[PDB]
Amino acid sequence: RDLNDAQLKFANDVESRIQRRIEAILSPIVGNGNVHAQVTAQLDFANKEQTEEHYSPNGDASKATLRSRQLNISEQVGAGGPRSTQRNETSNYEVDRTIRHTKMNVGDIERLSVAVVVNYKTLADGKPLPLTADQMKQIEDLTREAMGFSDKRGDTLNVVNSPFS
Amino acid sequence: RDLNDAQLKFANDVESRIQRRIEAILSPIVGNGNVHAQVTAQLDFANKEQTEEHYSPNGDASKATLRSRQLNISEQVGAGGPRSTQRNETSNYEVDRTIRHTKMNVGDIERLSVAVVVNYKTLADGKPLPLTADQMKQIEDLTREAMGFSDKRGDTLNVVNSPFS
Amino acid sequence: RDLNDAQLKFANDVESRIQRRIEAILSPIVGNGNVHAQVTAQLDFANKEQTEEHYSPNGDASKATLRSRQLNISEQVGAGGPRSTQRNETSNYEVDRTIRHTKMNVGDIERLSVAVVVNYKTLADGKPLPLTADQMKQIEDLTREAMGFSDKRGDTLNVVNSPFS
Repeated sequence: RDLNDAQLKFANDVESRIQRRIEAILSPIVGNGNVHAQVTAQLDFANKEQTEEHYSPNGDASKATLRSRQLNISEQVGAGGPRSTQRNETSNYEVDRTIRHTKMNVGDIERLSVAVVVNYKTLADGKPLPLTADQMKQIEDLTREAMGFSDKRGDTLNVVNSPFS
Repeated sequence: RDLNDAQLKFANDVESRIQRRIEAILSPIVGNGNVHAQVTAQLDFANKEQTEEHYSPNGDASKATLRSRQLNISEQVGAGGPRSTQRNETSNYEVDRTIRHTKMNVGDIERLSVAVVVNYKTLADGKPLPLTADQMKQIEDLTREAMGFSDKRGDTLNVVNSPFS
Repeated sequence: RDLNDAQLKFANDVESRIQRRIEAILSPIVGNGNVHAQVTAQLDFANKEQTEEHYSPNGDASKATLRSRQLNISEQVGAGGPRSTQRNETSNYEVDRTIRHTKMNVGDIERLSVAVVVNYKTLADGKPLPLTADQMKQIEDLTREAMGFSDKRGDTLNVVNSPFS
């Protein structure tokens, strides 16, 4: 089981780099040792390939390309009446064509979850007090930008403020 | 039975890493030695392959691509009446096509279950008392983010608060 | 897992170069050590190929090229009346054609996120005060130009002003 052992080490490095990035950005604002963050990562390890072929529509006559055409009219009016109208048409077309071949990578990030806790000092000498809502929102925005939120990917973030021991 | 012996070791490492992650995040809030967590993991070890082929629909004329077409009208009005309308049409199309080949990985996580117990101190010198509902909710959210909840996957979490010995 | 280890190092260099560029441009305005910035990057590592083939339309007669043509009129007026008009036409065309083959690069930037924090001095000796809106807008514009905003790509920027410790 050598493959699984190496895979676990790779996932540890991804989380380690993100963890210290959040610590570094928030360290000056709150303090050197008043922030803690833990990051868990889910990685895709499957091998995938994809081939796509697309054709541009040519229903409209203005945007159509023709290689050959045949077109015959027959029309006989009779009096003394009959009207034997007749029409035949054959058309050949040259169409646009696009092909993309994609071989995806192994080790991408599928989803991330980060939890951050901050301390209660709030004062030089008085009793600890909760932080302001605006400051909490600023901290949330900064850690969100640091970690790389993507709503469509499915990221989750949770930050709580509580006293330390 | 060398394969099964190595498989058991791999499952132990996955649970070990998750266990200390929950301990580290919750250690400052409650204390150094006032938290205990145990993690059990179910791993998929089957070999799977999959091939998918998809075609884009072309029922609508506006989004259709044509290589050739034949179309003949015949229409004879007679008087003295008969109306022998006739129509023939033959069409050929060029269709989009996409192929993905996927070879899945061995050793993924199918489901996780974690149980966490926290202590009763609640006071410097008085008798132990239960923790607050808000603090319990914060602890639950933090451990959920640390462990990586996924509702569709089937994860289960249970946290209880009780005295220690 | 040697490929993933090297990939992580490459992403670190991209963020490192951008980080010091923002620091250098904003250093004289605010101060030597009154600015902090952290950059996270998402890189595409997939292998992709694409082939495109396009044909210019030739529906209009003025912009059409002909290699051969056949065209026969028959028209019989009878009196004592019948009018047996008849028309046949066959046309061949020479069409324009363009082919581009593209092999994309590996390691491009898909999206960037930067968070910047600035300090409160605002005075030589008095209490710290918030910076002006115009100065904040100037700082935002300068860091945006330094980092390389692209609206269609999906870039995100967040700058907040708060006291330091």
